[PDB]
Amino acid sequence: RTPLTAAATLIVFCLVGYAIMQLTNEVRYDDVVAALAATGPSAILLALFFTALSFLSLVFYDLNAIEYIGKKLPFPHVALTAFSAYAVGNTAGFGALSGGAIRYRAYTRLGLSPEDIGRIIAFVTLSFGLGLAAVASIALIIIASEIGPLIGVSPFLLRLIAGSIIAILGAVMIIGREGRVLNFGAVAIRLPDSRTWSRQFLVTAFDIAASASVLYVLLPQTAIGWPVFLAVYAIAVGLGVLSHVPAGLGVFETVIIASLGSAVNIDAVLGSLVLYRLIYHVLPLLIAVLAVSAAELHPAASSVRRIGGRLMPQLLSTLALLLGVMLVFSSVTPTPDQNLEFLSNYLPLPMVEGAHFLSSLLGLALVVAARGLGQRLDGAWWVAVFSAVAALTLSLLKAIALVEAAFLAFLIFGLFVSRRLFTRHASLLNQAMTASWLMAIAVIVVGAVVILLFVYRDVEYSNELWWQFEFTAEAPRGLRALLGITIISSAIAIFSLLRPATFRPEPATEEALTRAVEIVRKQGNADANLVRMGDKSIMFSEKGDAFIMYGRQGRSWIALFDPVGDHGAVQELVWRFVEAARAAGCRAVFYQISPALLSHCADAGLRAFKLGELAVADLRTFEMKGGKWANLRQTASRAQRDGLEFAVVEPENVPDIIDELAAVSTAWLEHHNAKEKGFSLGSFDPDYVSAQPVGILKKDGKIVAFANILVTESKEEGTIDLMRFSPDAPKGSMDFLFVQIMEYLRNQGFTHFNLGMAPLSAAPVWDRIGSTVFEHGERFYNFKGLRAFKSKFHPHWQPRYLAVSGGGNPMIALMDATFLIGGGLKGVVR
Amino acid sequence: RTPLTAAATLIVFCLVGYAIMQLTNEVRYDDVVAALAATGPSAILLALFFTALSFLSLVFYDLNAIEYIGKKLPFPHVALTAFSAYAVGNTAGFGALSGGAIRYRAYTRLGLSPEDIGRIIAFVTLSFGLGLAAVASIALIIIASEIGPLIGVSPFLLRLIAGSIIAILGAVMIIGREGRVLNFGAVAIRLPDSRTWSRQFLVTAFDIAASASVLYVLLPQTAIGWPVFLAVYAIAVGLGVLSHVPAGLGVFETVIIASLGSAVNIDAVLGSLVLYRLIYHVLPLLIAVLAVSAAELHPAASSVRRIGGRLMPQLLSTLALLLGVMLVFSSVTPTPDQNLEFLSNYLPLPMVEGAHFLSSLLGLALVVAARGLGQRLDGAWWVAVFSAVAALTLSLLKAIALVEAAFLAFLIFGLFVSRRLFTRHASLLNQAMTASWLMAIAVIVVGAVVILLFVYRDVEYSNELWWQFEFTAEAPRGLRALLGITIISSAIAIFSLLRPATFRPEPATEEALTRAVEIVRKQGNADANLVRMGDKSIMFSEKGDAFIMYGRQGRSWIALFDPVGDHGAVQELVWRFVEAARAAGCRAVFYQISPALLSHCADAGLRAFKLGELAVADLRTFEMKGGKWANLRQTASRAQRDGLEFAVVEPENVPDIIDELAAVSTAWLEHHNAKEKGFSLGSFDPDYVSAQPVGILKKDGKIVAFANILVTESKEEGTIDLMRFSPDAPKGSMDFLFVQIMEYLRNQGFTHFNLGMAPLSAAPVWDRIGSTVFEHGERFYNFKGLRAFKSKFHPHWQPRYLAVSGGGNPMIALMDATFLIGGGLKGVVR
Ligand SMILES: CCCCCCCC/C=C/CCCCCCCC(=O)O[C@H](COC(=O)CCCCCCCCCCCCCCC)COP(=O)(O)OC[C@H](O)COC(=O)[C@@H](N)CCCCN
Ligand SMILES: CCCCCCCC/C=C/CCCCCCCC(=O)O[C@H](COC(=O)CCCCCCCCCCCCCCC)COP(=O)(O)OC[C@H](O)COC(=O)[C@@H](N)CCCCN
Ligand SMILES: CCCCCCCC/C=C/CCCCCCCC(=O)O[C@H](COC(=O)CCCCCCCCCCCCCCC)COP(=O)(O)OC[C@@H](O)CO
Ligand SMILES: CCCCCCCC/C=C/CCCCCCCC(=O)O[C@H](COC(=O)CCCCCCCCCCCCCCC)COP(=O)(O)OC[C@@H](O)CO
Repeated sequence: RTPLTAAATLIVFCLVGYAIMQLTNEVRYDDVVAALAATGPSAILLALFFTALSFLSLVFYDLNAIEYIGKKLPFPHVALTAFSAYAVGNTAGFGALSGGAIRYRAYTRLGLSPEDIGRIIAFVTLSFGLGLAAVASIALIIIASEIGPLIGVSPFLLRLIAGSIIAILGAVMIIGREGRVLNFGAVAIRLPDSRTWSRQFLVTAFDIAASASVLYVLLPQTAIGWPVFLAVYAIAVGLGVLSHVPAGLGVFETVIIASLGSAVNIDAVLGSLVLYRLIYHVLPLLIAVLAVSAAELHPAASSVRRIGGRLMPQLLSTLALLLGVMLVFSSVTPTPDQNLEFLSNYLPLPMVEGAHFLSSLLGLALVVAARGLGQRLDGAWWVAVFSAVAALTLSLLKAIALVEAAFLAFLIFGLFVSRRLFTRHASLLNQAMTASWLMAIAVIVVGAVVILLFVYRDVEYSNELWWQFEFTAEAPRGLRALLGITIISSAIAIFSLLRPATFRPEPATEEALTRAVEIVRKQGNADANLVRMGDKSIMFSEKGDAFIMYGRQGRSWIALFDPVGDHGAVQELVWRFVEAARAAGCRAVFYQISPALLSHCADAGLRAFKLGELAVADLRTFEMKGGKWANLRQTASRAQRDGLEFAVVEPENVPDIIDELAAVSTAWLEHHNAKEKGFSLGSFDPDYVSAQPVGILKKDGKIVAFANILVTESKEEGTIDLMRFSPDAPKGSMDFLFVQIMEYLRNQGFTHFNLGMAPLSAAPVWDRIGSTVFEHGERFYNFKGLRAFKSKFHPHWQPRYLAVSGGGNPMIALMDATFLIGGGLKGVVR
Repeated sequence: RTPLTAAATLIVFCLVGYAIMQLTNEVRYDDVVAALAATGPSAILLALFFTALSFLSLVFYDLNAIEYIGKKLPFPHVALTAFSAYAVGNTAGFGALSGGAIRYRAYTRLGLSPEDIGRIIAFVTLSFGLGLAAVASIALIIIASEIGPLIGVSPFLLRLIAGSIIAILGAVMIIGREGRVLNFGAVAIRLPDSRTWSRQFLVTAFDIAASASVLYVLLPQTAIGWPVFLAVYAIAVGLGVLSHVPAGLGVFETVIIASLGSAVNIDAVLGSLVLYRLIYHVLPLLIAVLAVSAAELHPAASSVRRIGGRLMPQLLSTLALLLGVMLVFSSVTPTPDQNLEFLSNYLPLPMVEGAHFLSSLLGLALVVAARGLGQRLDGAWWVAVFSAVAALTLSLLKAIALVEAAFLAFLIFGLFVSRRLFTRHASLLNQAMTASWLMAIAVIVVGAVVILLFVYRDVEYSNELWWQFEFTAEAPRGLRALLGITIISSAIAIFSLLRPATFRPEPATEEALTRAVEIVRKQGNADANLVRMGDKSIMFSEKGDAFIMYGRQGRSWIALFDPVGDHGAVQELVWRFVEAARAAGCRAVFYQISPALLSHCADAGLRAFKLGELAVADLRTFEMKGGKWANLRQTASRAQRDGLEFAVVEPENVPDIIDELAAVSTAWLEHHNAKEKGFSLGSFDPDYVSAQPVGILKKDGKIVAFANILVTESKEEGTIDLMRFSPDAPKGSMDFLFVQIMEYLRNQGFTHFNLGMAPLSAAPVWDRIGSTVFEHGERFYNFKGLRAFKSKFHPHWQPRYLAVSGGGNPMIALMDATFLIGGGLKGVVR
């Protein structure tokens, strides 16, 4: 579960913290600084070059995935999207700052379908996963004789564990030949063709080589050699990824330091590690921001503008989070003694103490503003701008910190250039925090503790340090800043955990229900009539000419069947639902949304998973006397041979047949050995059945079947909700009932008839959802005819999606939806 | 040219001989023997394993090529063919012992078309070529810092030359994207898709790794390391391939010894090199032979049998050539002193001297028998069997050489098991020798000189050595054997160069011409009537009911349009032509053969290149009054509007219109500004025109066009040879002439009409032929209508091929064919 996973990552981070403090026992901060200064222009330029090559390779990851799904897209646009996904992903990788999240947001604007985008994401991660495994294992079998003495392991046992991984990968590839599906439980993996996976391997290998080469050109030494370096680099990168620490922050450095810490000077390895994290992590993100900001300030400009407007908040969230990390770490790190005596000869002592504490606290403020910046909040924007401008001013006062001032100025440039993208008036503090963002805050605080304990390893701790206030008392100043961020972070965690949610949402007021029904009547969507059940909460647009109907179940808010009413109010209502859901500490879920609402949902930060398809029949060319629908015609005659009669009972006369309808309804319930549903399906509640016309089927002067008919005043679409038959209803009864309802609808002048949802009839490279959605579709979408039955009317198949807010697991949202339908709230009952 | 290339390879071999004798200045044969004995079972077993892996990889080369051409073939059969191609190819690679030659012979039986097989061969060689380049260059850029000090070159300049090759390969790949054709003169290269070339790269890389690993596990050392070893191995393998020495015999060992000869003991490197050549070269060939022989002695047995019966002579040619090399080298190598004193205590001195000299000479006899074994000669078989049985007996007498006896026994097993495959009674000595086989003999003799000079480096040369005869005088014995093989080899070269050819072949005797024409009349092929021209030599089958007609031009014998007559005599005649062509010192060429003769031609050792297609019209459903041929019908009416008249003049009345035909013929010649042709095309010779019926076209009571009609008594097919029009012949004249000839043929009861050759309307990965054939087709196949004109009659397009014996260049055969047609012999003229 989400909290258990995060706590495991934190335990791993704290152990690798113990390790790195042990491994760097005889290294001091000044050695590391001297090492950073020793690095030549040549080494830096080569590192920039290899960073560039890595990022070109990664673009090819995404182009390959698009060729595999067979959906050509423009290179400028793919390139920008992939660059943005890997910048953000390599630096962070927790919810909404993942590569997957960047890919879903960018590619929805480029017009890939949610399953397209889901398959792309499965391709790119499995590629990286099996590729990294392969590269590592192959390298380790080749250089076991060289890496063994380095790490103090038998070159025989390495060659065994290396070779064993090679065997298992080989076995997977051979068992998964010709798209055979390998099931590791709920996970179903189908690998691609040998040719696809061969080109991808070469790109994964190029990229891993280029990145390793970045770190290699930065480390001065002649004792390891690129092949051994590549193996250790690959294993470090893989272990970091498995650890689930953001960027593999300690895991990567610990694997590199342990591995190379016999051959190489650990101060030089640490210097190289600092620059590696600057050049490979911090720089491509700065560049992405600068590019998009310059665009918004040429065909190039145009391309960058359209993708960046979409991605700029996630880039700026990641930039804010990095500059927060920077401010916190700089708080626990020593300032040059040159700068302090300059500050000694001008400013007074109390200011340079204040400026320090405050800059530490503004870093934590920037990491909170980062989560907000992701949600495009205006408050988050203001907080972030104030924080950055104050930290710019303050950092020069506390250490003449020109490079920190420069980075903060880049952030203020980007924030001012794209102010328009942050218009959402949801509260930043009220929103709460997720386990992932508490874990990132926790690694930042433990990072700071490790950094202080490394930096001031020599200083002897006294209770006097806490109240020591001198122009050159950096250890005291640092200890105090750390206390600061610790207490404020503990506060944030405590608040997120104890957050109130004002119980559950309110039910459907009598006045409220009427207002929604009137909106339903003068718009096109017939299934919107399900608000009449009164089992769903209603929240209106500000002007009152649109609404969302929704349910409450555990930690999900689940909306039903798109926003309803005036098309102009949809954008606002989608955003308002997701924010209010967030405010109550619940994930937002839209159940069975159309392709028209996918774009608006993607902005709000929701991922859409195809549930099934509606069968919609064009009534304006539904020609029964035509050869195409001859059997539909034939079975009406068969119904006439069985002496079946059809009538539409208008609402005020429904009371006269309620008793007869009630008997048929329960006869059906026990015949199918089933209970009533809710939410997406109506249940036999007299007042609900009484509110709409009923199509009834009669044999020997007795009602044998019925269906409540859902219509609007616009005549754009009709549908049915309940449709039930007595056990004795003759064969063809549905054929007869459906054919007569559609002809009645056809002649009164309705344009379309909705036969309702049918489950799925292309598979991601790796999937955990397919099985889950399939077991749900059959459970709910087969009550009023099978897919084959609906196909006989030659309908348009439009897909419908489950859009879910939290990125944890699509399945958890559908399980809350399953109870809302299966059990759920009782609601209004007569 | 063929001789210049071979002489360049020999100069390279002699220089690398100087080098290897220099590099091994302080190494003695006993050190190398001690090294071979030091090798453990573990190292040998690992080497066998890596040999197995290499050979599995190479099978995937051929499967990949078949997928690229889109022609699925059974894995057992492909696997056996690829194994056989690489065994033979790695060991030899000169004409008929190349991988290409093994592929053309095996895949023709499996039913791939000659262009299929041509594209496969282009795929596999370019794959190996660019792959080896890539592997080498990539390895060299990665380990330049490690290989530099080893070879005494700047790791900077290596990284420059390595990187420059990488750049050029990269540039080729990028310019050749999307099947763009890159022309390096006559050579047109179109690379495959990124995905194909990516999977192939991974196989080439696996194979090169596995082979390198064979040599690596055999060399005892801890000072180089597998990556540096791989780079040096790849460069050695590439240089050997470029040198064109068989197996890269000295080039590979010299590159390996120079490279590793600072770090590794050269005696141990040389021991490792000996075993490498045993395990990677000699063993897979032994195994192939054993497998096929056991097959001919189960579904496995069946598969092996069908492919081996086809390939067994080329395997056994390669085995004989290796055992010849063995006997020669063993002659110049020392025998154990243990064995000689055993021979001292029993046999007398004169026998063990004789046995030595004779075994040397029988090795050279086996290398001559190898060329014969390739041609499936019975004489070659007998010679090879006698040689092997004598050398078995003799080797035990001269050195108790049990392992040599064993290898010779494998050869005698294989020869006896497949005696049936060697039935051709062509003379082995009369056949002569090619430049390639003289070059192989020359490297074998220089190999022997280098080996003797290395083995007896210490011995001080005297004229007394020549006549020293002692049980322990091995250096004398060796010197004498070397003199032996030198004089006998010089004799063979001298004979091959001075070989007589009894001038040129005889022309068509009056009696001979009649006998052929009578054969033509009672068979189906109408174009066989071209023998009547009397410009072509005729050679009959033994029973006299079939014949081949052919021409003589420079160093080619060119047959015309398949063997003619009784189907049963074709196999014998194809073989007889190729042998007699060989006897006269000329390449055999069949010009425009049908698919039915490709199999028989493939056995004889000819490679077929598609020239073009015949347009053959089914006259039994040629319905002019049908809607499908409405315009053909319309233009006959247009001809009637132009007042055109048609008649077939029977042969005895042709003299009455000769003068009128002669005027039309020359009027046509100058109008098209052209001269008469020969060989495949008739020319206006009165006696030739008089021998067959003439279709004539008349306007205003005057002949304006004519065509001689070629028929047989069987009514299976008709065609035309000359078809000529006066400059004033009205538009549609051909349409009219062709339509009337076919209707006349249709009603008299002929089943097919041959419209004649049309040039080509899928490209090898690399080709040198395409341009050449295209310039020839347009030059000769457009005299009696364009391709588009022939398509109007809706014909069957059957391809026709140029099958050429010598593997040097297809183009050289077509140039001799071009003169035979363009100029050629005058022939019989009236
Ligand atoms: C004595 C004992 C000896 C010890 C020695 C043993 C050696 C063992 C060797 C270990 C190698 C392990 C490799 C495992 C790889 C896991 C990766 C994976 O599953 O896919 C990643 C991460 O996926 C996960 O979430 C991990 C799930 C764990 C289950 C799988 C474990 C088995 C190994 C096979 C993997 C199969 C595929 C996984 C299923 C999806 C997803 O990729 P992302 O898009 O997240 O991309 C990653 C980042 O964008 C890049 O990474 C970074 O953070 C960058 N800093 C990297 C820098 C370079 C960028 N060019
Ligand atoms: C100071 C100076 C520093 C010096 C250092 C410089 C380093 C330079 C590096 C050199 C690498 C050169 C690589 C060139 C490769 C040429 C190969 C080629 O063209 O294709 C081979 C041979 O093709 C030829 O006939 C050679 C023609 C030369 C022109 C091309 C030269 C440019 C290089 C690019 C090549 C492009 C492709 C060539 C055009 C067709 C054909 O393959 P085969 O089927 O004959 O297969 C070969 C054998 O079956 C295997 O080889 C053996 O004999 C075995 N013993 C090998 C053992 C392992 C088997 N698994
Ligand atoms: C949850 C998300 C985490 C993602 C993190 C992943 C990536 C890791 C990068 C971190 C922050 C990058 C942004 C910062 C970039 C700016 C870097 C820069 O310019 O250097 C200094 C920044 O302050 C600083 O010393 C800050 C130093 C930042 C670099 C440290 C990288 C750490 C990795 C090394 C291995 C140890 C592992 C740590 C765990 C034990 C300024 O110098 P200046 O002249 O003004 O005066 C000296 C100074 O002491 C004044 O206070
Ligand atoms: C044109 C075509 C050329 C293709 C050639 C490419 C491949 C190269 C293999 C050659 C022949 C392979 C067949 C021979 C396999 C049999 C090998 C074997 O069993 O060993 C001995 C064979 O005799 C021998 O010493 C013969 C030795 C054969 C192995 C030598 C390989 C040479 C390569 C090493 C580097 C130098 C480069 C040479 C150029 C300077 C028998 O021992 P035995 O107990 O009976 O008593 C010792 C003896 O002195 C009795 O006379």
